Amino acid sequence: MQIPASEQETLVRPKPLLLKLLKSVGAQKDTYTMKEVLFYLGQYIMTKRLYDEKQQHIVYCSNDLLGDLFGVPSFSVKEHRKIYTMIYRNLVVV
Ligand SMILES: CC(C)(C)NC(=O)[C@@H](c1c(C(=O)O)[nH]c2cc(Cl)ccc12)N(C=O)Cc1ccc(OCc2ccc(Cl)cc2)cc1
Repeated sequence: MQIPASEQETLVRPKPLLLKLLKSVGAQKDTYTMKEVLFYLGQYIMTKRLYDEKQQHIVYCSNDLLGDLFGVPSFSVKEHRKIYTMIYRNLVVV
């Protein structure tokens, strides 16, 4: 896998906007493992149908809160380094 699995176990504290986003799809806590944050971001992208229907590795967010948080108009789910950095922009480590 692109990023070692041990990275998903890191305990993190989402900043206010990201925390609001996570809770809007049913997250229940103030702190998460990175694996949990990824899961809930996945539910958000699904629920708002932001992925390209035919090219499902592309997520569009130029006009969505997700784009505000990530700082991009769209991204590929295949490029994990960028996902890591985009998420960490919105976190502090516990
Ligand atoms: C677009 C769709 C169909 C709604 N979901 C997925 O594609 C996807 C997924 C999930 C998921 O929990 O399945 N969560 C995602 C979050 C983002 Cl930001 C983008 C994709 C996912 N699940 C993929 O296999 C895709 C995925 C892609 C990258 C990924 O992790 C990168 C990463 C690894 C480790 C760290 Cl520490 C940080 C980031 C996790 C899941």
